[PDB]
Amino acid sequence: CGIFAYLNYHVPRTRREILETLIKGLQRLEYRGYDSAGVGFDGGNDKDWEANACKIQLIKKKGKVKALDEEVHKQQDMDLDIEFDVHLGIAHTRWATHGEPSPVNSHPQRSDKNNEFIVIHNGIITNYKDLKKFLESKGYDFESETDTETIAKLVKYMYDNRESQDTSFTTLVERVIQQLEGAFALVFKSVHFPGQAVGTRRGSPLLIGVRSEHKLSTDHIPILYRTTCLFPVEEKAVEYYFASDASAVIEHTNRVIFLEDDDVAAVVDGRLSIHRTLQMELQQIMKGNFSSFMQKEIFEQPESVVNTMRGRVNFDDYTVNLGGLKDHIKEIQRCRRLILIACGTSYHAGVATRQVLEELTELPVMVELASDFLDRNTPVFRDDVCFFLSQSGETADTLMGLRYCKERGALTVGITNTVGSSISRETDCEVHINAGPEIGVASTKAYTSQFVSLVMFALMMCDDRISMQERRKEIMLGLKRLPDLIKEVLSMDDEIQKLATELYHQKSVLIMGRGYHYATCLEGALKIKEITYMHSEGILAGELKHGPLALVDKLMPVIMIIMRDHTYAKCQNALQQVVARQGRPVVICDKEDTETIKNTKRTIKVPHSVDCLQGILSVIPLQLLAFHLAVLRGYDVDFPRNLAKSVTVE
Amino acid sequence: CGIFAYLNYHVPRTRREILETLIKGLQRLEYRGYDSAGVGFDGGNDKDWEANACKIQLIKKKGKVKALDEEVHKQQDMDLDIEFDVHLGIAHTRWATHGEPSPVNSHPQRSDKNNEFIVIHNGIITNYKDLKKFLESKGYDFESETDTETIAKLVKYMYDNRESQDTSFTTLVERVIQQLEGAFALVFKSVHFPGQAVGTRRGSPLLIGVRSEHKLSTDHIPILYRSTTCLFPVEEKAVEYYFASDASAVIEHTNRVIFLEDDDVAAVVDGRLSIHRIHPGRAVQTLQMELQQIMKGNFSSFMQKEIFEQPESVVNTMRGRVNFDDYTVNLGGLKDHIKEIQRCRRLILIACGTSYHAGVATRQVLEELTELPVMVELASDFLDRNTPVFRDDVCFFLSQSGETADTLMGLRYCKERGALTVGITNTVGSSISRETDCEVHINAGPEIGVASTKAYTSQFVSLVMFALMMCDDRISMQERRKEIMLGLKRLPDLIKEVLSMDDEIQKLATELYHQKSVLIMGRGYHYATCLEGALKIKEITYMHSEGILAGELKHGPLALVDKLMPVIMIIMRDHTYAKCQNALQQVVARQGRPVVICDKEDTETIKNTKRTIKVPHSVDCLQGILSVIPLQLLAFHLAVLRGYDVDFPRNLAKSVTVE
Ligand SMILES: O=C[C@H](O)[C@@H](O)[C@H](O)[C@H](O)COP(=O)(O)O
Ligand SMILES: O=C[C@H](O)[C@@H](O)[C@H](O)[C@H](O)COP(=O)(O)O
Ligand SMILES: N[C@@H](CCC(=O)O)C(=O)O
Repeated sequence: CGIFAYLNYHVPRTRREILETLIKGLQRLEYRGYDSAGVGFDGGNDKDWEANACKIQLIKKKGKVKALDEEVHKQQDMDLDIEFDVHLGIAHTRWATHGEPSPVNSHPQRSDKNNEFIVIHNGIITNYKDLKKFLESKGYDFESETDTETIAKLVKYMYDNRESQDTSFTTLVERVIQQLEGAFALVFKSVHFPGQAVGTRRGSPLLIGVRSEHKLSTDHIPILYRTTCLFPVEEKAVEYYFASDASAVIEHTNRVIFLEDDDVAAVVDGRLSIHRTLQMELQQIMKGNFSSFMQKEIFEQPESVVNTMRGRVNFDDYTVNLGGLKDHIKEIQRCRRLILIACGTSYHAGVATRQVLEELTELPVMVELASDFLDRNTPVFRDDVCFFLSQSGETADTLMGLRYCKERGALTVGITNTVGSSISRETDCEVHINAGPEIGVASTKAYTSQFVSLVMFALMMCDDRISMQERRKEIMLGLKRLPDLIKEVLSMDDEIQKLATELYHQKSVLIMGRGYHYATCLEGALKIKEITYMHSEGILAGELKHGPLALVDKLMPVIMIIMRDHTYAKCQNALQQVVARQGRPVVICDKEDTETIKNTKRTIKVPHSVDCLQGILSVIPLQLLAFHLAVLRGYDVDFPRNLAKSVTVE
Repeated sequence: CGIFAYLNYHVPRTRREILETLIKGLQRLEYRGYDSAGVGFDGGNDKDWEANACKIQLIKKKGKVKALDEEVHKQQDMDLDIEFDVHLGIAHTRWATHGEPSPVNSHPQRSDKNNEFIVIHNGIITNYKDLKKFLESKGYDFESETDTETIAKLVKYMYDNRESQDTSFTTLVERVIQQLEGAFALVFKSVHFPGQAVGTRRGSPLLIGVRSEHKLSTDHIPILYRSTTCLFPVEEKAVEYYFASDASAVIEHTNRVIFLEDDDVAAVVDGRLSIHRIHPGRAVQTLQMELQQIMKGNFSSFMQKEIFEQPESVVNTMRGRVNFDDYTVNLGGLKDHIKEIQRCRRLILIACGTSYHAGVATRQVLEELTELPVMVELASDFLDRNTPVFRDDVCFFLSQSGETADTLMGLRYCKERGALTVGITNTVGSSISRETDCEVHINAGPEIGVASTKAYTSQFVSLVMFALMMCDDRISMQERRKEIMLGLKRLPDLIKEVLSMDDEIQKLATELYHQKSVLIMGRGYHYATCLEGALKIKEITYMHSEGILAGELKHGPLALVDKLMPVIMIIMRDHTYAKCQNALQQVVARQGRPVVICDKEDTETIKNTKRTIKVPHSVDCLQGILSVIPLQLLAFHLAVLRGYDVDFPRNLAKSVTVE
């Protein structure tokens, strides 16, 4: 889901400049939800913009944002030339996880057939059914099945029973949130409060951008309780940008005000009051010269790996320092167990580093899927160190596992790629993988950056063990050489594309690996599932003989991973078993693995690295393969079907 | 792959009776798989059996045992009526490793063209290359491409180079095994030791059955190192011995067996059984196994039998352990260790395949009732990572066979680090049941089918019973324990209720008959049900079935759902019900039309879902047993519809080395 609104106060914008700003704001947020979209602006065709704020127009349509961009245009009733000196427009892209992604279920919702109050909502109201029966008995009719409509039909109920003729828009919103349960990030608009916007949040992101050629009256808005507002000093020119993400606002200004839970922001008379510089460059959210975000993010891994280690890894003296842990590493080493909790590819990053964490810490290491971790009420203890891997820092199950472990007194550590996220804030300490914004739905650099981050932690946990000095040096030299080796893998892009032309027509593919490459075959199978829609499955190589090997014949595509580590011989037995079953597999192996290369037709030869880093090099070909397969099948790699990025609700 | 030898000592048997006994023995060993079989016995047609001892006859053939039985009676020079007061016959089914299947590569392997020594072998001699070069340099010509022939040629080399004319058959074999490297189970026969047998093993099962109408000298054979120290009938000579690599070949003649251990050399000399080794001893123990337990009966396949007899195998697993009169649990196998176990700080379950799924299926209740960390590891990955293990860990090893290599090596790994080891096995005398500090035999009866059906559900019940032991002193858990135990009391009848829906499963099998993939989705107690169901359909049906954790759909796998991909969802009445419904709304929202396995009374889902398999409600931590059975049957029926032999093992090892 995504939220974006544009409030231009005494900065004249025509109706086309606003609609093109609402759509352009949703395009920056489309990667969070692309099942439907909508916009809410002022209607009417009066040359005097003042006589139009009493008419709200809603243009909602099913599909991505490009389906709404064309629905907004070529309309016969909306004159796009009216100049508005003061105007508020709200927009929203929706991730329809339930029901149909129809225009009636898309946002902004409405409170009646005349649009007196329209709201855009990100989250879930855990008591909308009770609010739907109370509002229906008073005389309100419902049109949609979404839980957002109960917020629109309720802000009007507080307006129809107010005590004074001029109850501020904040008071109406404050009474609403008091009746809403669960999480929500809202942005209201009403004809009765022209140009006024109200932004409240609870368990969901919501910031407010500001731009103005004049000086701002302060840089610390004081929270109020039922010399106070943020506004231009001498003049009135100001532009606000409500949004649930920082990408929809960086293009216009890098000055935002990250709200907090229960903070009811409100723009009145062009002044921002709360009741109760961004460190990002636009180039980071631009595809550049690549045709897709995913392809850029795969080919930027040489850089993102370097950024993850910047200011943390010194190769002249072989020292590792994660500043985020400087005030806890001592207490972390007196703990007795590591628990890694995450979902999806973040969980695979844990599987990919579990062995080296066990090796260098000598502690038990338990890697848990967040959803199952919660279902079982897993035992947690005060001397447990619990890591929570989340590219977004907002994943529902991972965040709930965090609060679960905090309640039991465990030491909590956040491995995130989003500063200010829930997981990064609520953990005792934090490590920011610093991989840059990830716009593609599939995690590519986030995986390898989480990988490297956990290896760097492992290197801190053994920096006082004489017997492990050489092992640490081996690994750090591998990290020094890792960016260049990633480039070597990317230079085989064309070779991967050719092998993809031999598989795009297949329905299934088994990816097999063990040891350090169990995670590789799991993550590779998830990528091929997510963007290619082929039935790809990861199979632990050691488990073939126990049943799954029966599925292999000359028709079943197979990809195997055979690297030069301590499992090489065992991986050769699995390969011999596959061949005996008439399998003709593609083997990802080391360049110097002459034996494997001679006896196998299709081989992807990757350069050798340290055994505990090879997983980074062996997964990249499967990222590229998934990409090429998706292209061959006519799919879009930046907008896979049936889901979006970051699972923040239930 | 299968060994069987029958030694009748002063128990008269005709040649026909001996050969019928050997053939019958191999028939109990076919269920594993094989490519060739053979027998070795005394030739010659002299009416006096004493003179026929210097003529060993061999009949080996590539094919099934039935073809061998036809070749036995199809011998024009052989008289089947000669009566032998003393005779040793050996038989073998082969699973070719070194050398292609053929008569020459079949066992018994001989030491020369006159059959002075013959040997049947299960396993692989790793150093068969070096040994072959040595014996060839001494003047021994080989005729087969098997590693086994080196054993036959080597024992003759020891005989030819013996120091005294009366060196014992044992001493020769001792010198042979001292040069062998690898795994083996061996039975020797020779004209120079008429009527004598020598059996030895290293890393491969070998047992000895005994029968006599006369009292035996002992039930504990003492080991002899290099009249009161061997096993024999006391007042008379008559006795029968049965060497075998699987008790299934012995149980119809006797239930008194001796399980040999690595490097034991058991010898029968003058009808007396001794056990040599370069007060320790081997016990004569009684097996509770019955011939009926390894027969199909009225069922058309072992897979069908073992699925439909699960009401009975569940009861056997609980027999003598769960008291439904005062609701108590007692696992006698743990009596001398339960106190140390409760002072430990972590449970680790280590297994492969379906045994591993049994750990996943009971992890939550073990966590709930023990309140200890519970870690469930795949044995192969457990070894690759060198997982940290400590002296206060309790490590469980789940293995129907008790011989799985990675699980066994995980056991030895954990023993080296001082952990308390517990075996959950279905095979008396197996490696894991022995080497563990204690065990809990699951008592499900033998599993003859290729896939694990009753073994899974009996392991499931066994770990629940252990969980109930670990909390029998907690006041706050008395209610929960009673609930679980009333569920176990009602479980056999609920399994029958599920088996009565077999017709509903067949209908689903015809709907998936033509399908290439199917996603099986579940969470919580039914995560394991997904993994186990998907493995069964992979193993038995050969279609791409995959178990997906329902909570992980939104993180990528949901992209496979459309109007074409078959989906099976498991939704039960437990604390994860609302979350399972949400996963169902996500699947449907993406044009998915899934089959839902749910509770009988879940009226909401039954109306909103077209096809639903409606299983009866049980305790939440027991539902996995009921909801997996429809998936067992589904795999079975799909296979039948597609013309597959469900009792045929398609999983073959690496190719045969031809050299
Ligand atoms: O390709 C991976 C997907 O993007 C998805 O599997 C993702 O990894 C999880 O949803 C966890 O995301 P977070 O790291 O933000 O928690
Ligand atoms: O369908 C299950 C198969 O029979 C297989 O998965 C089995 O579970 C193990 O591979 C063998 O291990 P154990 O003999 O130790 O159980
Ligand atoms: N390795 C021996 C015996 C194999 C077996 O049957 O266990 C052979 O190939 O003949």
